[PDB]
Amino acid sequence: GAGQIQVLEGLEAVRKRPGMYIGSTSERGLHHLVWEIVDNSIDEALAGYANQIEVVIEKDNWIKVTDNGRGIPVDIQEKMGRPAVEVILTSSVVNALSQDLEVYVHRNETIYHQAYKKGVPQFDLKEVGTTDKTGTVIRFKADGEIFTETTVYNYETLQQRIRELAFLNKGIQITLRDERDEENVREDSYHYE
Ligand SMILES: CCCc1c(O)ccc2c(-c3cnc(-c4cnc(C(=O)O)c(O)c4)s3)[nH]nc12
Ligand SMILES: [Cl-]
Ligand SMILES: [Mg+2]
Ligand SMILES: [Mg+2]
Ligand SMILES: [Mg+2]
Ligand SMILES: [Mg+2]
Repeated sequence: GAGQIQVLEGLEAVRKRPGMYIGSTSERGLHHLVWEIVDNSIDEALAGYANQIEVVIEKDNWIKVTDNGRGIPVDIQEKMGRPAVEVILTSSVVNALSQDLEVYVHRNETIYHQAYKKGVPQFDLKEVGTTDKTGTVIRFKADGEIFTETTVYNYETLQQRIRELAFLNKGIQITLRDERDEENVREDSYHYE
């Protein structure tokens, strides 16, 4: 009960003063969404559990982030009575500030899925398939109501920072791919020693 009320209030808080959370609602804050997700994958590699991160700019400026870590856990929490992944994603700034967000978890030889709008789950987490891999996929579309200047990402901005992050975090393979124009797909992949 109380825990879920505090999630809703957290969502209202983020969406009311987004600049207080991501710095700005300009092009800078739009790209900050990517960094918030990529940092969580980087943590999972530094913990010893992932070594590959993929960032795709999809049609209509969805972003897809994929890592080969353990998979965000799906076990039910004592505190929230909800799957752990739902708790982690409902308190995410990126989810609060996205019109839509999807997660796919590969864990327990199972694929789990949940979708959200403005941070609100659209349906309970569900098993959708099977897998012999572990990791996590997050796809989101920035909310144009928040990001009033632009919701268009800059490949070069993303490329520069991805290359910095792979240089800093040696051993992680970080790939950027732009699929916005299906006729000309660009990829850069970074992997330092
Ligand atoms: C593309 C997604 C980016 C991305 C996020 O935004 C957010 C969380 C993410 C994580 C994980 C978080 N917690 C994890 C874990 C897994 N297993 C155990 C265990 O004990 O087995 C455990 O304690 C913890 S994985 N990975 N990636 C994430
Ligand atoms: Cl689990
Ligand atoms: Mg963070
Ligand atoms: Mg962390
Ligand atoms: Mg983080
Ligand atoms: Mg490596």
